[PDB]
Formats: sequence, structure tokens, C-alpha cells
Amino acid sequence: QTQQLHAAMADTFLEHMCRLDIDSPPITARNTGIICTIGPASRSVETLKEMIKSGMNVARLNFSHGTHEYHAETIKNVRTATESFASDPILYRPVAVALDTKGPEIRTGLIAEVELKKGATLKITLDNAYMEKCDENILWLDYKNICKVVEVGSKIYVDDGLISLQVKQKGADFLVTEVENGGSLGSKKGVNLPGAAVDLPAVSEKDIQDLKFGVEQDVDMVFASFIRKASDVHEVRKVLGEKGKNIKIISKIENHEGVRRFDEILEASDGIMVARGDLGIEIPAEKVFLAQKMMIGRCNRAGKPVICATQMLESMIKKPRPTRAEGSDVANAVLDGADCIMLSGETAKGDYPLEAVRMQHLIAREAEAAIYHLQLFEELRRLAPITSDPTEATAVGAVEASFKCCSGAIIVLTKSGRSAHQVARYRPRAPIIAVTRNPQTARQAHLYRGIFPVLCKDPVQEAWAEDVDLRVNFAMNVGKARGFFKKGDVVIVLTGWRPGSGFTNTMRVVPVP
Amino acid sequence: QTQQLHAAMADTFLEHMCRLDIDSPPITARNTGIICTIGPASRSVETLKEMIKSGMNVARLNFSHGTHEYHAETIKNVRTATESFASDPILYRPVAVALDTKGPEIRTGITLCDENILWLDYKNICKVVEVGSKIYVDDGLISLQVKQKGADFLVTEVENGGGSKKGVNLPGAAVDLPAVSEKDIQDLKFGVEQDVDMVFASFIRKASDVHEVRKVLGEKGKNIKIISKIENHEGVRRFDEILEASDGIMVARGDLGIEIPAEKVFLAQKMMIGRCNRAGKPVICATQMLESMIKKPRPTRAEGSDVANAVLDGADCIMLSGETAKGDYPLEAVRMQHLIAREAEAAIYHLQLFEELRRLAPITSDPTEATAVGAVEASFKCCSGAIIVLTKSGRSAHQVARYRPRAPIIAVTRNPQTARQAHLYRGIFPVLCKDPVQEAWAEDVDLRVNFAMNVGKARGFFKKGDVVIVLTGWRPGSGFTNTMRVVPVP
Amino acid sequence: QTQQLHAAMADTFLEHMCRLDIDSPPITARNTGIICTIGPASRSVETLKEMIKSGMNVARLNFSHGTHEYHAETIKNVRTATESFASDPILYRPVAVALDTKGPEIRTDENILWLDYKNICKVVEVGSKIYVDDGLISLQENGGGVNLPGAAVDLPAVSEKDIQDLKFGVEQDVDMVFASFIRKASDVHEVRKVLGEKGKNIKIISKIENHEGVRRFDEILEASDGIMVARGDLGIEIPAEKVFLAQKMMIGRCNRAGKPVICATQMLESMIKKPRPTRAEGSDVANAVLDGADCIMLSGETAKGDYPLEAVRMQHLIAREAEAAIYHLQLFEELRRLAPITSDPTEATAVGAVEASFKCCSGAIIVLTKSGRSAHQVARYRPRAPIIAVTRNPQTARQAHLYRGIFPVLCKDPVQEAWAEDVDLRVNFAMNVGKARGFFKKGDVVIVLTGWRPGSGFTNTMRVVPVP
Amino acid sequence: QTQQLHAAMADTFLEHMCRLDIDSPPITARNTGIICTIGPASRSVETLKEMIKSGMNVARLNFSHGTHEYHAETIKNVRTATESFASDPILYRPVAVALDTKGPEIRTELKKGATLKITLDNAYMEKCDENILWLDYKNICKVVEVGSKIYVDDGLISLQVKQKGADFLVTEVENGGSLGSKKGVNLPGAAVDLPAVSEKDIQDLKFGVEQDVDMVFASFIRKASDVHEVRKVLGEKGKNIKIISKIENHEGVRRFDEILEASDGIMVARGDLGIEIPAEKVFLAQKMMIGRCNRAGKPVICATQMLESMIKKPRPTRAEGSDVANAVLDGADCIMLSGETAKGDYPLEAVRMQHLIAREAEAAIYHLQLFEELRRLAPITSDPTEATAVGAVEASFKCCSGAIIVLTKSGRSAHQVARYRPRAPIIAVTRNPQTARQAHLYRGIFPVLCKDPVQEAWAEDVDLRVNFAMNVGKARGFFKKGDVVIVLTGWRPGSGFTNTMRVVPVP
Ligand SMILES: O=P(O)(O)OC[C@H]1O[C@](O)(COP(=O)(O)O)[C@@H](O)[C@@H]1O
Ligand SMILES: O=P(O)(O)OC[C@H]1O[C@](O)(COP(=O)(O)O)[C@@H](O)[C@@H]1O
Ligand SMILES: O=P(O)(O)OC[C@H]1O[C@](O)(COP(=O)(O)O)[C@@H](O)[C@@H]1O
Repeated sequence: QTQQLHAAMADTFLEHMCRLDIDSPPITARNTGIICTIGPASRSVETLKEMIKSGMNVARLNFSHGTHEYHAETIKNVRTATESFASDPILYRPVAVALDTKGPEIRTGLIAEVELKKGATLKITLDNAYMEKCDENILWLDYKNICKVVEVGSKIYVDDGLISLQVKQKGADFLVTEVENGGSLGSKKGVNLPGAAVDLPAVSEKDIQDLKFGVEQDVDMVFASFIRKASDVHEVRKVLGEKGKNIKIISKIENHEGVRRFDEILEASDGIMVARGDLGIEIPAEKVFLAQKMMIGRCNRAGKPVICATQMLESMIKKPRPTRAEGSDVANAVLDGADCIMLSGETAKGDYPLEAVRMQHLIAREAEAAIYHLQLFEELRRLAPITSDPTEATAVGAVEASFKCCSGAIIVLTKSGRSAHQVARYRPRAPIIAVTRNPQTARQAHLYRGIFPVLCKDPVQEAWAEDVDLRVNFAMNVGKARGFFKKGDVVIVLTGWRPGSGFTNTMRVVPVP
Repeated sequence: QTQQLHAAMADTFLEHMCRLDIDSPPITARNTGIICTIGPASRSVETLKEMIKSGMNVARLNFSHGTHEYHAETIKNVRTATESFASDPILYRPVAVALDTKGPEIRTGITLCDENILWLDYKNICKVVEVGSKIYVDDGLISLQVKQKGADFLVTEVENGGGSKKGVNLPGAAVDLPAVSEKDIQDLKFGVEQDVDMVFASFIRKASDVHEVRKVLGEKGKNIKIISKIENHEGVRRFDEILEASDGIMVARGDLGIEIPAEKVFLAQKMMIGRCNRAGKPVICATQMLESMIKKPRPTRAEGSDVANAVLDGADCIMLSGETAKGDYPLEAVRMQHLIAREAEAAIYHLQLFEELRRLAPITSDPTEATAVGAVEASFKCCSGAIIVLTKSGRSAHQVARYRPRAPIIAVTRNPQTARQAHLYRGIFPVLCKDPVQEAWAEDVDLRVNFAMNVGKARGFFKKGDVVIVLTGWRPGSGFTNTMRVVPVP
Repeated sequence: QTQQLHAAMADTFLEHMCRLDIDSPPITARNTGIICTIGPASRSVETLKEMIKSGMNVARLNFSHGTHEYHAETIKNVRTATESFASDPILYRPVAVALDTKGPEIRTDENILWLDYKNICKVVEVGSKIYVDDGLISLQENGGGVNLPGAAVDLPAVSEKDIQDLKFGVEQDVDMVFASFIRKASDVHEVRKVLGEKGKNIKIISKIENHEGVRRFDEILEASDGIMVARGDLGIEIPAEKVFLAQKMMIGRCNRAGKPVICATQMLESMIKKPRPTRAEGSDVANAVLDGADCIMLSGETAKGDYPLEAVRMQHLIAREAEAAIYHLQLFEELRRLAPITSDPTEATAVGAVEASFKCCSGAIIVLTKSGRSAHQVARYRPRAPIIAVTRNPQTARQAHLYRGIFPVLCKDPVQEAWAEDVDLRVNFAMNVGKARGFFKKGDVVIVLTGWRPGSGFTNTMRVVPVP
Repeated sequence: QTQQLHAAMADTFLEHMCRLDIDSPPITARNTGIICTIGPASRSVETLKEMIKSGMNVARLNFSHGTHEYHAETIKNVRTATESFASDPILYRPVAVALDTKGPEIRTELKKGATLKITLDNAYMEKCDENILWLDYKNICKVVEVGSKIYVDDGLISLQVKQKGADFLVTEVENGGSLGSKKGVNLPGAAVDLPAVSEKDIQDLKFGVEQDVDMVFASFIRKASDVHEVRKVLGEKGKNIKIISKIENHEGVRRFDEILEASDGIMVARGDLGIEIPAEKVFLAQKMMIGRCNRAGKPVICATQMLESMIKKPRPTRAEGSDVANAVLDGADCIMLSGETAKGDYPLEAVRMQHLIAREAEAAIYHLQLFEELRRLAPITSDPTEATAVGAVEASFKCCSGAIIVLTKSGRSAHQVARYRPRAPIIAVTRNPQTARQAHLYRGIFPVLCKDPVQEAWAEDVDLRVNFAMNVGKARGFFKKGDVVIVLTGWRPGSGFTNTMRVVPVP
């Protein structure tokens, strides 16, 4: 009568649906990471403490706005609030810090507003004499290569898709367009080129400086904007360089080229953000659910983290409760298989930052139980390469074992995170407690569905066996304290055959002491 | 390269997901019916003509507010806009008319009105509640827990705080308010008088509530379909009996989400859709699907998600409420549901869906079901432009829709009501033949099949030379559908 | 409770196995064609009538031995016996005649041994193995007819004898040829060429008998009309423990292509001397039908055995029991997944008809057909229900026994003036056939497949009708 | 690619068939146990040594015939043959001894259509003529109704009951034949009330205990109570001797479930079953029984006429090679030889053949859907031993391990791995001689008997035995240094503490 275990037993997906039960309560542990954008609503130490207690695992800093000193104080506040729980490692929740880059943009110049008439002509010019003299006849852009990347018939969107232009003739340093969808044109408006291969650099002058700030500020991950190809990922990696080699690169897929070149992008990245906001400007909004499900599926298939983002609980900016469409959207992202779900304006500037978080947490947990693990696991098992790698064999064996005995947890010792990530890719129902002494591994582990990172602070015991056991019991204490299991329950424990990374090979079924 | 047919051939659901392709265009035909609430924004004859052109199939009138005269004029305006396309039967689109009842409510002015004492109109509340039981006021704004129950008094402690005549909900309680209120009685009579196609019955909690709506409609209303609106915990609990007694179901998410934790609504939705899909009865997903478009010309990303996932869940019909009744952009809201539903329909994993549906398809001796399922399999085999079905009552085409073909079901009928009510079923495009009955029956049959051919051609569903499936029967009258033919479009 | 219908509902194959029930009786109809080799035991007119009554659908004639006069009289007697039933076309059973060729061969003191294959040095290398006298002797091994395991033997597609034997077959109006020792597609094209234009409608069934035939199976299947799993010679060429792999591989690939596959040799071998078979033999027959063989075969069991008739009756009993035990639920799911979205109306009609038949558990699928093609298309999707194929073409009726499920029936009535009534006549003929044979009764639902006009290629109409 | 791993990857069963490849060679290990009936052709110590080297795992003694003295000597010879290899424990193969009971029987020119009286009057106990026939089953009338069939001399003659008395029955002959003396009588569809064990059986069973047999094949089991009675005869002294119930008639098939639950395993006794039931239905009974045994996780034996022609011929028929293959594909834990090894001209060849076929068929199993299904039809219990076992089998698939190595005192931990039907061989390491012999009943279990003394450091004692397993697999040719294998151990000594799985290289 709990955790949708009746529906879990259904031999078909239809009967699985039919069995979903509002009176079947979930478990305590919530497996989907919650990423919260920080802003004036949620930036104080006191409000960040409650953000943490409400379920925030990752603090997102949006670098489209705010100075470096502004962002350094946000990061300070986040760390002050996070370490205010440090005294008891058993309860301490790690919180990661994500730097989301502004990235390359196309801006128009100065106009004050002009009215564009649907069906009228408008000329785009790269001639800087019209740079501060834009009007309903002539509009200047700052993308000096635009003529090389568009064709007669190509569409140009101005001000987050509000205005739609179609190129009717191309010149030298100008294009002549017809206004499809008119409206009020303004100054300094964002511009998108649906379907174009935009040749703006992978990282802007500003991103370059912001990225190097992220290294100095010891950020855990970068959300890299407007990634269109693998070479763009490689430039971000290169800018972060040697000292930033362990910072995770999440590519943001925000346009048609990124969706189409997705495979090469995913290969080069540590993870992916389905940036639905900008993506639904670049592509028809009715197609966005296809790109989301395709991307979640392919990341799931590759074992790489995927984040569903933007407007998930949007009304909660003004109202203390979501719309039904919004709660549907969060549940369905989890059902699709997103590792993480994201809050933007709902936490940064909204009237109800805490309710928004607490709601993603309630929905995430309800949806995690509603997942059809029976076919999910079968398909991932079917789709799993037969290879000699002992660490993979061990990971899959532990997930199989966890389903067999419906265990309270899969406990994993990990230095880098990788052994825990390997378990997460098989989508166990039980929560993965990733015991680590590496504080960065513990913060970054939040990117993966099911992983519950715990930061062990005990000294290394001189007998290695004792030291392993010490960390395994730390994990049992965390599970007991957090209410994931109780003394007598069975849990699965993963360890390796010598110290250091890459030797995970040992799966035990143990009672909770 | 089209209609997500690469994704359709995937051996696993996971691969099916991976193959979903924004560069793969859908077909013209949209299978999921669109139900539009009519109100001040959409009531004019001119606007309704555009609602129809945009894709509205059913006009919902909400009898929570409005005079009978107001509603009578709305219905009249819907019929004028509809019949203004009647001159060409090939392009004529039927539009049904749905009456959505106010239903039983609890209202404020806890005795049986200030910070101290509050008065409620529901007199049997003390018998239905217990100590610890929760009471919500003004659409779940305020929350109350009873600390002591008395004769005509409840003593509560307020949980969440923050007016006159406000709505009360009593979560997890068996409310004994009558099936059909005093105002409901008058309104169902008006529904009969005005020839409504369907009643959407509010706050159905059990089978006997549907039987009461059925009894009130009685012999004069015996062809009006009853769609039970599930809006509270009891109606989720007692869903199986309610479904058995009903002609279809509305997932009334608005109120449902006041009654149960907002985070559980997707479970109740997916359960009711799956179970209606299993039973072959129409299911409507309702409420706040494109809510932001009341004030904005474009929806949030979570809103287009919700509409797509509703279609993927298996809903026969989707709904708009304030979005089309009173918002600033009603035609846009309609057009947006048409676009998404169409994308999502291509995205369904028909391969497993059809597999699982027929694995429940009973081995009855019934020839009509055997013919229906053969036709759907044949439609998958040749990827047909359409399944064309001659039906008097709709039943023959309902039986095809039950197996969820990819191809559109052109249901040809001479019955105007049959044509309007077919919209409740995923994939049915009802066309109303007006040609006289031919002397020879065989010629009469062929005349309506050719009518359907011309409709599909005129709507861009198929062109000369394509292959379609045609379902007919061996003799006149309902219940004899037994003949499936694979024919080319002339 | 009948026809293993409880087991048929199992959602898994393990549970399907667990529900198989010896108290669940099969239907009357037996879908798997039985092919009988004729010799001294089974060549008299008297014995042949009983072979037919017992369930013989095809008369195999082994041209490894016998003169043209000998074989001429066997065929004469098979036709005499077959046509002794023609008086009532409702109960008359067509019987096909298959010519099985001798094929190319390698033939032969302890000091020096001579063989007749001139290119043997080129085709073999030091380390290669040579078997003599049906694998009884081995050379590089085993002391105590030459086979070249795993070698590309360049003997001709057909010998000189094969050419006049096929010529004789054309003269004698045989329905099919079982071509021996097929190694490549070009061998099949040679048999096709020799048969020529006058023998254009004679079906070529390739006998797969060696490691090269197996490795090159796909080009061979494409070029043939069907396949024989010739387990005898194939078990000499390859290790006998590997023969079931080859059998199942070929049956699977044949079902995948929708072409007839025959399982042959030693199926009921002990019944040459004994009146009933061993448990291994009963198991072999049942499993060949479960594998998906269109036809099963008897050689010495019927050619020279003491119990020819008991060997036929026993195959009939087992095949009928095994047909019920097939896990149709997944078989049909897989066939329908493994078949393409074509624009071909007849294919959509065929598959919809089989779908319908499962849905109402119909007593038959009745199909009018001139060439047999419309019925072949239906049999490809492996329906539980028997396929009553009505044809006016006697060659079509006789060749239709190659396909699982097809009960071919030859309509003798003249063509009716109006086409509508002509079709109804043949549909009623099918109804009368089914009732007389006990396949179904009045009130039962059947599926009926017709076209929209006369001539082949226009099958487009499926109807679900009660038996009148 | 080897052991049909291309076919192993097929998304469908049809495609799996289509990929089966004769040029894909098996692994060296062979998982299906082989039971050989020992008789005049296989009794010698020297012949038995070669039987063992050919692949005999279990020596079956049929007590239908032969004295206690004769059978005692057969056992002695099997043990002398078996222990001749005991010098090297790495190459030593355990061999089990199974006692097959005679069971409850019914014993006595007939023209078809003629009348025949079946009388129970002992006056005619030696005057069995064509007119009147005597039987030794006094209750036969109790369980005979008008219309019942009666078979005589292993189904050679058939009769139907037309009139009924108490001492007699008026039959008419269906299938005529030559009626001999003291021939076997079967009653199809009858609820025969003969005891679970005859007087002779009770003696032979107690002799079984005296002789320390590993298992009993109990003839003619028709109901749960029959199995309990066999269990009561073996008593506390024979409490560890495994009871394999022989399913030989309609009643046992119909009541299979209650019989399965009480037994330690099942024999599909095809010979006698095909006299009781129409021969064409036996394959249904076999598949039903193997499936349900697979589902219950209890060993099932396929038996009788599998390589029958090899009694006289050095090579089998195509139908016989097919039959052995299909039994393995069905999921039979063990395959059996009777006359082929007991009395035939080619006993060693019959064993080597079943060995060659078994191995091929084992590669040709569709593990993908087999393990999927086993795992779906599989309870969620708090049992850590079951969860470790399933995790090891999944791990073995994921990395295509060369073996699953399991330490087991009682055999239970290895039985639990074997029930998930891994492709990889289960090398079960035990110090318990009876555990090692009885483990042969289970598909995939290769028992090895460790005879090192118990090390004072238990961690070392555990590792000693894992390394012993490594040495066996290298010597046997199951794998080699650098190959990855799965190792199953427990957290403390004694049964029921298996909980540790490790993926490791062969050293
Ligand atoms: O779906 P229903 O109500 O059973 O109607 C289907 C009927 O339509 C027909 O195709 C034509 O019937 P009519 O000519 O009376 O309209 C019948 O053969 C068939 O029984
Ligand atoms: O299987 P075939 O050779 O295509 O024949 C099927 C034909 O049989 C028919 O049902 C009847 O045709 P005929 O009248 O020419 O015999 C046709 O409609 C159809 O095309
Ligand atoms: O299969 P069983 O009978 O449970 O035996 C498994 C046992 O074997 C062991 O690995 C070793 O046990 P011993 O040292 O007592 O032989 C235990 O850890 C484990 O419980």
C-alpha cells in the first residue's frame, strides 16, 4: 500500500497507469536534484538556510546580471548558510554552486519604441551610423556576420520572439525583411536566428572573465550557454583549464543547431540542460516537449546527468500554489527521467521562493514512485554493453539486488563520484548514499538521480579495512537519522578491493545495525 | 521522416524517446478533441466562427454562473456559427454542446461571520467530519482542523490563514450533499429543452450519483451522454463504479487539486485516463492547461508540456476554461492546443500501446469488435490515410477509436447527434452526410464512402492513390458492421 | 479449455509452458503439411488411398534410385488413388507430387583409393577432413559416398542424370522439385533454367545438405520458393550435435521471409520396424512444428517401412497437438513487428484478417485465390485458425500444401454468369467443406477474404460472418 | 563470436532463432547433468572410469530388477571408479548414486472385438486363457467405471469395460494382440489406490539408506501423500536423501503441483507416461513439468529413449539429437540414459553424445527473455541470500563472466544461483561430500569437493577455497588468467550467511 508498489508490479504500462494510487504514500528520500536560482528573494543567509531545509541541493548564479562582487557575496551567503549545518556530519546536506553563463548574444541598437506593421518592410543594417538611430524602417544589429548565416526565407526573431521577420533579400552588410508578426519594437533587444548555424564564439569576452571568476570562487559546475557543437564545449573546458579541470560542464541546449548536434555535444559534456526558455523561442513551442524527451532519453542512455529547466512552477512567482499544468510538468519531467529539475524566477525574485522548492520536492517524490521501474530497468539492462569492466558488472548487480529485496538504500564508497554515478544510471528505486571524504564530489553528486551525497569527516584509520567499515557505518547512521531505513532493514553496500579510485568490485547485502 | 515514424519503429520505449525528432512533421489531422468554455470572450457569432476554424469541437457552458436566457443565447450563437458552414457538407465540422452543472456546494455566510464564529449552509457537516479532519475555505485558501465536534458546532484551530459566501471543501470526507442540487434540476431540464449533446456532472462521488443524474434526465434525455467530473477524494476512491455508470469522465483537476494534495493530481489523472482507455470510454483532461494565456498571447513551457503529456497519457479530449471563456487570447489558446495535440499524437508509442490494448481485447464472439480490430491492424500495416466508418449510433467508430489507430477515423453518419457526440472519442472526425437515402442500399453505402473520400481529400488527410480502410456492414441498421476493405482514394 | 487456450493467454513464455495441458484437446484441423516418400511399402493404389485418408498431402519421389518407368507408375498410382475421391468435391483432398533429385555426388584397396571428383586437390588443404561411406570413415581418423566437410565443392549444380530427371518431371507435371546439394544462389538458378519456361510454375525447394548451403543460406532462400532442412546428409557434413542449430536457424529465417520450410529425415525412424515411435521421435515432430515448420517429412518410414500408415497417422496426431501449443501471442507480435509498412492492399488485408481471427477465435479463415498467393500471405502471419483456400486451379491447390495452415480445396462448379454470385458459391463451398470436415459448425464465426473484381491481385475484402 | 552470443543479443525470439550459428562454438563447460543407468554394459570399474571421463554425473540403479547383492556390488564399483580420481582434488569429479524404485505394479492370442472377462478369483491365477484373464490388483473394480480403458503388456493390448461386478468385469477388446504371462497393466485416467511404496520398495529404500545413496527416484507418484510416505520410510536416518518423484500417469500430471511442493525434484518419466497418456501428448507433459519446476526452482530430469538407437548403433538419429537439444532448451536440469548405458553396445558414445549436444543447446538458450521472465516471476523477500544470488547472475551476464564461484556448506547458495539460469558455469566449492554429489541435480552447478583442513584464520580458509575454484576452472579449461569471474561468499561460517559478491580477475 506504499511507494506505488502495486503499480510497480503491473506487467504492462497501461495496467501500471491504472494502478497509480493517490492513497499510496511515497518513501522519505527524494532522488531528483533541486536547482535553485538565487536572487533578491533568496540571497540572505537566513533565507538560504530555509532554502536548504526546504530541499535546495544546487545554488544557481545567473551571470546574465550582477557584478562579480555581487556574485561573490551570494556565494559567501550560500556557504555561510550551508556550513551552519556542518557540526553534525550525519545531518549535514551538501549544497553545490552552479555558475550559469550569460554567453554570446545578438543585440539590436537604440531606437523609446517603434511600432512595426505586420507585412511592412524592415531593413537590418550592420552599418554603425544607424547604431543609435533604429526605427520602423531601419534596424541595426551587433552580429557582424549575420549575412553569412541567413538566407532569403530565413526567420529572425526580435525581443524574445515577440517580433518575427522573414529575410526577402540579402545584400553586403544588410538584409531586407518582411514583418510576419509586428508589435512594439524597443532598444537593445535580444535576437534569435531560428535554424541558423550562428558563428559567434563559444564564449564571450565576459564569459571568459566570469569563468575564471568561477575557478577563483571554487564553483562545482558551469552551465554553459548556447552550446551548438562539441567544439563549443571544448572551448569552455579549455577556458576553465588546468585549475578548473574538475569543474563539471553542463551544456545548455538553447536552439536548433544544439538539438541537431546533440550527440557530439553530449559526448563532450558532463551533462545537459534542457534550457526550455530560449529553446522555445528558437523552435515552435509545441515542439519543445519532443526535444525535452529526446534529450532526457539520450542522457539516460549515456549515463550523463540531465536538467529540465525554465517555467516549471512559473505562477508561483506571484501565487503560493502552482497551476495544475505546472505540477503536471514537474511530475512528467521526473517520469521522463530528468536527473534534476530547476527553479529560476520562482526562487530568484518570486514572492514564494520556499513554497516553490517545497513543491518540487513533494512532486518529485510522488513521481519517483510512479516510475515504471519494471520496464525501465529491463530496457537499461537490455541496452547495457556486455563488457569486461568489473566496476559496471558490480554496479548493475547491486541495482538488481536492490530490486530483489526492495532495499532501504544502496551505500557506495566513492572518491570521485564515479561508482555512485554508475549505480544511478540503472535507476534504482532505493536511494544511493554516496559516502565520500571529497567535499567537491559530495556537492557535484547532486547532479545524478538517486544520489544522496554524505561528507565523511572522520580521520583516515591506519587499517584500511577499519576505515572502510567506519564509512559504511557513517552511511547507516545517516540513513537511520534521515529516516531512509531502520535497524534490521536490508541495505546494499558497494566497496572496492584496494584504496584509490576505480577499484569498486564488492557488493554486500547487509542488515542495518 | 514524418509523423515520428522513425521513433514509432523503436523496439524499446527508451529508444522511442531518443528518436523523437523536432524536424519530423506531423500529419494534418488532429485526433484529440478540443473542448472550449464559452463566455464573454467567445460568445459572439463572429468569434465562434473563428473558434470553429481554429479547432473547437465542443462548446462547454458552465452553469455555475449565468441566466438560462444568457445560456440560451450562447447556444443559439454556437448554432449560428456552426451552421454558417453547413452549405458545404464536405467541409462542415459538427460542434457539440455540453452543459456543465454547478452541482452541490458548501458556502460560508462553525455554527449551523467573523474571526470568532463562522456559519455554513451544509447542515449535516458534523456527521460527516471527525476530530482532526481538515476543512478548507475559499478554494483551499484557508485550512482548518477540528479539535472538538458538537451538536451544531465545530471548534477548530486555523492552520493556514489569510470573505463572504466562500466555497468550503472537506478533504477525505464522504459528503452526503444530494447528487443533484435544486438549481441542478432546473438546469438539466433546460439542457433537455435546448437539445444539449452531453452533460458534464459536477462532484460525482459514487455510482448512485450518476444514476440520479440519469434518472433526472430520464426518458427525454436518455441520449444525452453523462460525463462524470471527478473532483474529490471519494470520486477517485469510487472511480470504478462511477466509470461503469457513466458515458465518460472528466479529470476535473481544478477542484481535484483543492481536495487532494496538489502533488498527487498527476497520479489521479494518469489512473483515470488509463482506466478509461482500458474501458473504451471517453476521458477529458481539464483545467489550467494553458492558464497563462488568459492574459498572454503565448503559454509557459510547463503548459505546452502539460497538454502534450495529457495526449501522451491517452486523453480523448483536452479542455480550455477561462482561457476561452474570458481571457484576452481565446482563439490563440485554441490554436495552441491544436498544434501541441498534433505533435503529441505523432509522439505516442503506438507499437506498445496497440500491443497492450489487444492483449486485453477479449475473445468475444462479437463480429463488430473483430472487424474493428482488424481494421486498426490493417491501418498500421499500410500506414493508411484514414479509417472510414459508416455508423448510425457512432458505436462502430467508437469500437475503432478504442484501439487507438494512428490514422484518422472518418465516421460517416446521417444522425446529427451521433456526429456531434463522436468528438468525445480520440481520432473520430465525424462527418454529417445530408444526401437522401438512395433507392438501392449498396449504392447508398457507396455514396457515403465516396462522401468520406471527398472529405479527406478536401481536408488534406489523403489524396488520390493513397490507401484507406473502409468499414461497412452486410445489411442496414445498427449492429451489423462486419466488412473491412482496403481501398485506394479515387 | 480446448486448443491450449489457457496457455495461449499467458503473458510470458515460461507461464505459457507451465499451462500446457494434456487434458486440453486440439481442434480437428491439422495445419502442418505431411510429406511422404513412396517406395515398395506405399506404392500400390490400395496403400496410397489409406496414405491419403491417414493425412498424406505430398508424395515425394526419391530419384536417387529407380527408373523413369518405375517412378512413372508411382505417380500414375498416386493419381489413381487421389482421384478415387473426386466424386464429392466437398471431401476431395488434393495431393501434390514432389520430385526429389539424386543430385551431384562424389563416389568410389587399403593401399590406394580412387575417387571421381577431379578438382579435389584445389578445393582441399592439408588439415582438411574427408568422410567416406556416409561419415562412417574419416580421413585428414575413423576406420572400418564421399563428403567434404566445410569445403567449397565445385561439382555442377545439376548432374547429367538430374537434367533428364527434371525433364521427366516437367513431362510428368510434378508440382515441386526438391533440389539436392544446393550450395549457392546460382545452383538454384541452374535448376530454374533447366526446368525452363514450360516448368516455370513448378516450385523449387532447395535441399540444404552441407556447410556451404548453410553459410550461404540467405542468397539460397531468396532464389528458391522453399527450403528443405535435409537433416540426413547435413548431419554427415557437420557435427550431428549442431544439426538443431541449423534447423531452427533455417525455420526462423524461412518464417521471417514467409517462404515454406520442410523438416526432414529420421523423424519417426524406429517406426520402419516398430508400430509406434520412441519418445525422442514424438518430441522431434512436436518441436519441428513448435519451431515453425510448414511441413514435416517421412522417408523410409513410408518408403520401405513395415508401418507406413501408422507413421503418417502419428505425425498427424502430434502436429495437431503441437500446433495448439505454439505461443501465438508472442509469435504474432514478433511477425507483425518484423514486417514492413508497404502500400500493398493485399498484405494489409491478410494481416487484418489474421488479427480478426485471433480476436474472435474464428473456426477458419476462408480465402478465394487463383494463384494461391492470397492464402500464402495469410499463412505467413501464422494464424491459429485453419486457412480454407478455395481455388479452381488444380496446381494451386496441390502446391498450397507447402504452407502451414492452408487446407486447399478445389471448386468444381462452373463460373457463374454474374461475378457476385460466383464468389458467394465458392464461399458457400468453403462453408460446406468446413462443416463436413468438422472444422466448425453453424453459428460459428469465420473470416472470409475476397477481392473487389476477378483476376489475381485484387484481394482487399475481409468479412466476419456466421457459418450458414 | 562464440557460444551463440550474436543470437544472445536478439531483441526477439524469432531473430534469436535466425541468428543460431553452427560456426559459433560452445564454451568448454556443460551445465546439464547427465544421469546414466548402470547395468551389464557399464558395471566394470574400468568402464565406469571412462563413463566418468565421458561426462557421467549420476549413476542410476534400476531396482525393477536385480538383488541387493548385485546392486551393492554395482555401487562399490561406481565408488572405486569415482575415488580413483580423488588423488588430485582439482581434477576429482563427484559422482552421485540414485536408487530408482520398482514401485507399485499391476500384473496378470487376443482377437480385436472379442470378449474378455477380467476376474480376481485366484482359482484362475494360473489358468490365464484367451477367454478369462486374472489380475493381482484386488481393488481394480473400486476404481473402474463402465467405459474405462485397460492396457496390458506396456500398452500393446487395449480393452474397454462394458459390464461391472466385484470379482469380475466384462470387457471387449479394442486393440488385439498376443497375451503373454505376467505382463504389465496400466489403467489410464484411473485414481489407482495401490500404496505409495510396495513391500519390496520399503526394503530397497532402507537398503538405499544403508548404502548411503544421494537420492531416490520414487516410481508412480500420484499425489502429495505418496511423497510423504516415501519420506517416512527413509526416516530420520535418510532425512537428507533427495526425493525425485517420477511422474508416470494421468493422476500425477493432474496433481503435479501438490506433488512438486512435497518433492525435492521431478522426473519426467516419459516411458511409462506414454503408455498411460496418448504418446502425442507427452511433449506437453514434459514442457509443462519443466516450466513449473523452473518456476519453483526445483531440479527436473528428462528421461527415457533420448539416444535409444545407440543401444545398437554407434551414432544417434536426427530426432534423438534434436530431442536432447530441446530438453535443454525447455530447461531440464538433467538428462538421462537408460538402456543406452545399462545394456547397450555403445554406452561411452551415448554419454559423450549427450555431453556434446547439451553444451550446444545451452549456448542456444534465449537467456535474455529467460532471465527477464524468471526475474519477473520472482518474489521480493527480505532474504539477503536470494538478493546476492540474483545480483551475481545479473553481474555474470553484464560482464560475460567465465564462472560464478560459490562457497556452500549445504548447496543452498548454489541452488539459488542456478535457479536464475545463468549462462556462466556455477563452480560450487564445498567440504561436504553429500552436498557435492547432490548438486549435480541443478543446471549449471559444477561441484568440487575441497579436502583441505579448516584454516584457523577463517578469512584465509575462505580464500583458500576460492583459489581452489580458480584452479579447477583453469585445469578444466573453463577460463584462464585475466578472465573475470563472479565470486560468492558469506560474512561468517555456517549456512545461510551468503551475502558477498565480488567481480575479480582469475589470478
Ligand atoms: O455503428 P452502428 O450504429 O452499429 O451502425 C453501423 C451500420 O451502418 C451500416 O454500415 C449502414 O447502415 P444504414 O444504411 O442503415 O445507415 C450498417 O451495415 C451497419 O450495421
Ligand atoms: O490469390 P490470387 O491469385 O491473387 O487470387 C485472388 C482473387 O480471387 C478473387 O477473390 C476472385 O477472383 P476470380 O473470380 O477471378 O477467381 C479476386 O477478387 C482476387 O483477386
Ligand atoms: O549454501 P550454504 O549452505 O548457506 O553455505 C554458505 C556458507 O558458506 C560460507 O561462505 C563458508 O562457510 P564455512 O566456512 O562454514 O564452510 C559461509 O560464509 C556461508 O554462510
